[PDB]
Amino acid sequence: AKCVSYGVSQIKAPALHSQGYTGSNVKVAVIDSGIDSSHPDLNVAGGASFVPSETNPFQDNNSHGTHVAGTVLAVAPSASLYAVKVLGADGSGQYSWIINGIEWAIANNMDVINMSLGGPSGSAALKAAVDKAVASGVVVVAAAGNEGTSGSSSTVGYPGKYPSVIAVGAVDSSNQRASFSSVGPELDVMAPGVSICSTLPGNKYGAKSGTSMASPHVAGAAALILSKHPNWTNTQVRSSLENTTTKLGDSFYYGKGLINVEAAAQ
Ligand code: NA
Repeated sequence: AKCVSYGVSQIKAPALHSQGYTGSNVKVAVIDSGIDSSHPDLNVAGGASFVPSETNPFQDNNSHGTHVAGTVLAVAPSASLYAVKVLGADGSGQYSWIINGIEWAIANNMDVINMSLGGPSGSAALKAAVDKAVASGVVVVAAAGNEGTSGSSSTVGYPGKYPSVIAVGAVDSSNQRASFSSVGPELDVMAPGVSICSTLPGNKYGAKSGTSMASPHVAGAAALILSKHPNWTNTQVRSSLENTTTKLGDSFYYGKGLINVEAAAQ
């Protein structure tokens, strides 16, 4: 049959859905390993591939992006997904591919960008791209990273590390931070990211764990909020996600806490 993340109810998405807000008319770019649009449960409105060796963004050889995309839909079932392939089959990609995909999303007027990806080094050009996307009014969300801890050192990866980005950690169904969730002052909010069931290539479903799974729930969140408040800016979307969270533990580990979309949408 099929499945849906427990995370959809954890972040209070069902309340919005029930009120008729499901992400309709919101464009979300899933910057990742592509999206298998063949999946019966996923509809992909457009996209682009920047992986020179994989020209079809609608084909996902890794499964990473399909799963992620499935999560955004789970949270915002009416959203318009854009498959922006910047990661090849082995799950890896050049920072340049990623920038290119970010640029594409700005140029193509995406409302929200989900980046369930990261690397340990910063790039000014990557910073510039995310910063420009935010200045352009796009809500930019990224996985915080799955680097665990290292003392007092920040383990948030890039781009999640840039203040213009909403870096999302992962919690489990009990709201406990996942051992792998990156930490540091740049962590902004948390979302479910352990054993999240989602779509996989080949009319399949499956579970994955990672801040990459947390991220799409917040990207979906933004989408639901935008569908209720089509004129709010990214600033407003972001602040409301951030200010209505359910406080959990300390900021270093949990950011402002878990997202509560119902509250966020006012
Ligand atoms: Na950040």
